[PDB]
Amino acid sequence: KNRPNRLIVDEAINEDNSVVSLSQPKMDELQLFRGDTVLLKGKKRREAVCIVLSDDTCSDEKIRMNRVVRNNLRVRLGDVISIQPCPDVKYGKRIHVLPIDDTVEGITGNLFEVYLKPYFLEAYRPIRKGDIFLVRGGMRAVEFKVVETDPSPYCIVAPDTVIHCEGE
Ligand SMILES: [Cl-]
Ligand SMILES: [Co+2]
Repeated sequence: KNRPNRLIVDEAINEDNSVVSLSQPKMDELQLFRGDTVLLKGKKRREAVCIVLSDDTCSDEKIRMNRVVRNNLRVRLGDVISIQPCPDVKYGKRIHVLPIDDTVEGITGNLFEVYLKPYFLEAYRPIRKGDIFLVRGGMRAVEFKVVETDPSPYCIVAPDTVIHCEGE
C-alpha cells in the first residue's frame, strides 16, 4: 500500500490551466522543483502534462488541480491520479489546435491574436495531443482541442513554436 506518486485529486486555488500544486514535502520527496513539467495519469487512460507548483495548504498526499485538467484527466474530486516527472519534454516546433464551435454564430475572428497569443505568450505551457483547454478571451471564453504536436504527442509551446489554428 501507500505509494508516494499516487495522489488524491483536490480543488485548486490557482485556476491556471497548466498548473497543479503539491505540498513542499511532497515535491521534495518526488524530487521536483517549481516549474517542473509532470505527466499525470488519470481515468480511462487519459494523460495530461502540467507545471507543478508548491502550495502550503496542500496535504502531503493531495493534489490541487483546476477542472480543465480534471476534465482532461477524466477525474473528479477525491479520485486518484498517478504523477511522474517529465524530463525529456521538448519545446514545440509546431502545434495544431482547432477551436470548438459550440454556438450558432460560431466565433470570430482572429483566434490567434485574441486567444492563442495572449494565452500562450508568457507561460511556456506544456500541452498534449487531445487536451481541451479554455481561453478566457474578449467577450467570451473559447475552447480549443489540441489536434497534434510536433514533437508528438506532447511539448512546451515556446515563443518560436508555430501555432496553426483551423480557419486561423
Ligand atoms: Cl499543424
Ligand atoms: Co498547418
